Amino acid sequence: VSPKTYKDADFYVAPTQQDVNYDLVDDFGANGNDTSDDSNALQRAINAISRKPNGGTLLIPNGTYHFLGIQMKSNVHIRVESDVIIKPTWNGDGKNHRLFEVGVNNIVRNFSFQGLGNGFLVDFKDSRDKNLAVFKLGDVRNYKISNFTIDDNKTIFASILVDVTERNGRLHWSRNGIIERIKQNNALFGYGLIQTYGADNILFRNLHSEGGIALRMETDNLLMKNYKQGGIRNIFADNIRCSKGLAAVMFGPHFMKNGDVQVTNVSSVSCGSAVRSDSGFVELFSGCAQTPAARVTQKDACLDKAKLEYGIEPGSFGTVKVFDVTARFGYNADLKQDQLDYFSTSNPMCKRVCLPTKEQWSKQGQIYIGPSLAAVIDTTPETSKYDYDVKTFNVKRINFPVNSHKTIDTNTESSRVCNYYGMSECSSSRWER
Ligand SMILES: [Ca+2]
Ligand SMILES: [Ca+2]
Ligand SMILES: [Ca+2]
Ligand SMILES: [Cl-]
Ligand code: NA
Ligand code: NA
Ligand code: NA
Repeated sequence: VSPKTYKDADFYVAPTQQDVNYDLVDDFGANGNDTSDDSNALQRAINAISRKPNGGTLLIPNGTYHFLGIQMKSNVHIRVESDVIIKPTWNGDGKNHRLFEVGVNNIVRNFSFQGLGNGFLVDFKDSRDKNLAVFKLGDVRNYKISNFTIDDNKTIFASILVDVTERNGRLHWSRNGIIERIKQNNALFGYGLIQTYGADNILFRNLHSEGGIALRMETDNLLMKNYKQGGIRNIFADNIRCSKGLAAVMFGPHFMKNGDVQVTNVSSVSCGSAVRSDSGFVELFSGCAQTPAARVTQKDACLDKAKLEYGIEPGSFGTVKVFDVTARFGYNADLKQDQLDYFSTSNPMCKRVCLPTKEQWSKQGQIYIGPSLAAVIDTTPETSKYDYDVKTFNVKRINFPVNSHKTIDTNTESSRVCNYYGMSECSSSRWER
């Protein structure tokens, strides 16, 4: 097969006329030379621009700014100078925080946030806040988020949450947008750059995450389960990359029935795999039940009962095709404990696999650092009425050791060769990167 084509205008349409062009510092008094909060200045700028019928552009000039909980609005187009550094303003309330919210508490249409030149920096390195996301998207359409680097510090939450929001008794989420040219450094394994919950017609392009997963299409927001609304459809991705992480692209529908997704040009360097697909599954709340929340065993006799009794069923994806996948072998990939047994073929002595210390990660066993395992991991139940397929084309591996796996699936044999809790401890340098 040949990938479907598209043009940027199929996702985002830029304004052709605007009413104003403001500067955050000169027009709204923000200060990029101190360490004080600039949120109000930015919010006033956004509000002022959105009040104009044809909106306008806001320039965030070179300097260091502190923002938190900014509410984006319609017809606001933010451009950021190339030497800008954006840091999260300290908030000790202990709640989940985001630098920018788009359509979470309102309706946003025609919005863009783009770095000029080679992009700017969002820096979390000096933040005492571990619950940080850069963008949380909700009811927003016709948008573009582009060009910046995120210096993470293994914070909780993916940097860009393509989420759902509740309003008037139902869920709302984004449609028609482009999220591109973003690099994330030092992400926590359980997160990464993008996590998608609800989305329609979004283009993800030139995204790279060091650690975790770059494009995590793991649709598991509880709200979507309760409302039976959400999921992603007609998603396009191009040039998605992973380094020292789990995977560049991952599919994990959980309980949600998602639509079509096309991905082209996926590359990984020292990641668990380049592409990873997890089986959809069902969970019951208080050989059909797993060790408990209680996940339902992957058996069509038990699942047929699940759909009958609870009406729920394992999530899935529609037509999914991933073209041009390249996985380059490395020794610093993020690995899950249930993947370690796959070293039985190429690494029987489990060499180069480290277990992070309690200081590095309290829940020992949730993450390991070691050699890449494959180009593609697909744990979807091939022999099941409840299954979806992620078709891969032109998959290639580089520098993998002899007898390593290319594609790990449900038929792949494995055996325990690693000492789960007694293996070598990860050095600080290796964990901290
Ligand atoms: Ca300031
Ligand atoms: Ca720059
Ligand atoms: Ca399958
Ligand atoms: Cl997340
Ligand atoms: Na001005
Ligand atoms: Na300037
Ligand atoms: Na985060």
